[PDB]
Parts: sequence; C-alpha cells; structure tokens
Amino acid sequence: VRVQVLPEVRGQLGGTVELPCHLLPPVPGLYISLVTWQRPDAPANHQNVAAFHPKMGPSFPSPKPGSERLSFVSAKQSTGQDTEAELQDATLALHGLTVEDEGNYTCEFATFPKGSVRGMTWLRV
Amino acid sequence: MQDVRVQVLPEVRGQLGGTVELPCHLLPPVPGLYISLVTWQRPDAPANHQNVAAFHPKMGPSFPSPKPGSERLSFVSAKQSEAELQDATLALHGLTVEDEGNYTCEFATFPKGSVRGMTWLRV
Repeated sequence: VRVQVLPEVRGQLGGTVELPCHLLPPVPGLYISLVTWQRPDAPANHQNVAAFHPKMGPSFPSPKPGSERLSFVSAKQSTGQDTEAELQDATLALHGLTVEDEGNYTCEFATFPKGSVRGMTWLRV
Repeated sequence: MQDVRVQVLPEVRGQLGGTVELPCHLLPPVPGLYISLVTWQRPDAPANHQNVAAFHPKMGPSFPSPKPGSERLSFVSAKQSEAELQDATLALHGLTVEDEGNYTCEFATFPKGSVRGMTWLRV
C-alpha cells in the first residue's frame, strides 16, 4: 500500500551504497509487474538505471551508472517448478560510488490493479 | 537493443459532456522488448486520485482513482490475452470540467524500464 525508502542516503565515495526500497505490506490480490529505479533529473537516455521483471530478472538500461556498478540486493526472478519471484524488496546497491552518481533516485513498483507507486531517495556523497 | 519512446499529443481539447480520446502508443516495435504494464496518471491530482487507469497484459484494465473513474474511462484498443498493449489510448466519457489537466501515459517495459509521455486535456 506504500513504498518505504530512506529520504536521504550518504554514500562513501569509491565504495558501495545501498538504497533501501520496500513495498509494504504484503497484499494478496496485488501483483508487482515490474520494478524500476529512475533518476528523474537525468535525460531520458540515462533515466532508467535499473529494472526488474518477475520472470526475466534484472536489467540496467542506462549506461550510467550501468550494469557494471549496480545490483539488486534482494529482488529475485521466479525459477524452477515452484519458486516464485520476490520483488517486494527492491533495494538497489551502487558500487564504486562517484560524485556523478549523486542526485535523486526513484524506486517504482508497477503494480496491478493499483498502478504505479513510488518512493524517492536523495543520494549524496 | 533500440530505445523506445511514447507518442502522445501535447494538448487535447474535449467537448463538455462528450467523449474524447487521449492518444498514446509506444514506438517502435522492438524485438525482445516486453510491455509489462500500462498506466495513466494525473500527476497534479491528490495522492489517492493519481492512478486513473492501468492495463495488465493478462489481467486487463483497472481504474484505481475515483476521478474520472471506471464509469467514465476505457482503453480504446488495449487487449488482454496474444496481449496487445502497444496502443494505450484512453477515452474519457461524460467530460466534465474536473477532468481538465495533465494526464501521463506510461509503459513499464522490460528490459528498457519505464517510459512516459504527458498530455494536457482542455475542456
């Protein structure tokens, strides 16, 4: 029913920083169709920094920061006969932090039937 | 993989009490690019009234917000399952002055992520 994030996170330059994001609480009848992380203040070509699909897993559309410097801490694709996807914890990790990484990050859950729900975090160094 | 963009009109003018369409579709068709969800939002509306329409490939349409609401909203060409979500065009019926304002059409895609276009509806 909402998106829990930290309003502000100070990362340590050159290291790894995590941006927490959780869709709370677990709601039956509510489906997470996709998760995206966006930098709203970046141009369109650099805006979508990460996405996660229940079946197809993670992607990192923008070259910056790019797949090389990003990972989903807890999100997992569905697999096997019975193992279901877990996207409720969409926490993102940035690695080799640089000043270029500074700015607003938006964590969005594209859900049905409720639609898009988001939380925003300011990452600073 | 080639990038995608949302095609919409900057401004649409509707007739009071009449019906009007808000054109929206994703271009171009890209191999391996999946539309996971379509949503329409009114970004200037109160939190509870922002998500006005959504379309899921398998589960179909939903209209979370009361304004305009399910009774006055419909997806013109969107089809649930092969599913067809490329055309997210929305139709407003029984147009009122309260329907005025910004409408944002968003495609939640994989692997490209979320892409949008905004249209101002005049009444």
